[PDB]
Amino acid sequence: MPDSGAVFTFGKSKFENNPGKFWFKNDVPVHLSCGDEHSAVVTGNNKLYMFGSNNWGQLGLGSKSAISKPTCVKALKPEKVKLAACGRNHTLVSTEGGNVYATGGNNEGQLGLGDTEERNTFHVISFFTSEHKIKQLSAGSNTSAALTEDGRLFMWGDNSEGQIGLKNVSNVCVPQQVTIGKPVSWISCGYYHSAFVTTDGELYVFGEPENGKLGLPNQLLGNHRTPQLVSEIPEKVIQVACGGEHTVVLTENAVYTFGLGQFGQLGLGTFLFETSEPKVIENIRDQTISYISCGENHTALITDIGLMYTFGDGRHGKLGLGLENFTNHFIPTLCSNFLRFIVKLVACGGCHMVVFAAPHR
Repeated sequence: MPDSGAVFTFGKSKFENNPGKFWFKNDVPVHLSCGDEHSAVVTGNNKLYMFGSNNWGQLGLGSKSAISKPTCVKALKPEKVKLAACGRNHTLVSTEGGNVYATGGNNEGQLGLGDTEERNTFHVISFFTSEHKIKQLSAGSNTSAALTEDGRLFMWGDNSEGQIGLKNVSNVCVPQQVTIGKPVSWISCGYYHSAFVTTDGELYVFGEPENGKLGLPNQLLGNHRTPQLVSEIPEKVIQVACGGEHTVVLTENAVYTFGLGQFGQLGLGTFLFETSEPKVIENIRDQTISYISCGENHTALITDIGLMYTFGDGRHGKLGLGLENFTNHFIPTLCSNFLRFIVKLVACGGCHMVVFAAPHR
């Protein structure tokens, strides 16, 4: 409706799960995050809006089972919210003043609060201060990450499969630095694996050595609890996004995928259902990709000119393609319904996807 655009919801986001649309009065989204069954929107006026499932208190809005409509977390209004990350049952938020907050499930210490007690309102992670300028947050299944502007990566929560790169420790309930001796520029926590990109463009992956999603050859899979270089991508890596059983990697002129693709989430065609080796998506070679996003079982790409391509599991309409079109897509497919829009932001969750797009005029 407004020229600045709208947030579009697809799938089971709880906003009656039909393709939905909302916007804010004199405010605009600047950041989107989707967890397994919930969503977060950070606005330009530095407010946080939460919606979806709240069974574990992941919305930070009290004890209600679910909240259908995007709801302002007014408890954080004294602070300038800049970023948010949604995991399976928890949410992380960072503020301009140097405070990082968490709410939701805490069974593996993913809130980073020093215990394993669940919370249903946002609590300060006292480990983080104004000394830590947060560039990025990420959150997986009972896992958490915060990346600073000067390239320090901190992770906490579950490490039972090595998914926070802390070797033989089972889990941690306090943020701990994860490093291989280089500044980090990008981090993504998938469900049971994670990855980071160094400032020199190297990709490191760690976590569950299953389904080929680490993208490492067999001789390296034993050391999956330590971050290891994906040497089979020779080009400089810019972004990584980790999903349920797949991984998506952005380089300057190519998108790589690896792991499981039984729903089409690898985008490598109708014949390739899994790969342990990183493979380039060939159908979109002609276009430059500016952003990548992973849900549990689907993938979204935004191009430099603001087109969006999706692929993978079509259930609930989460690919954002068509009202009746619920089939799986094995190649990146143009979101033709956004053709007269610039797609600006996208986040993908378990059974839903959230999109920020503004119309061409």
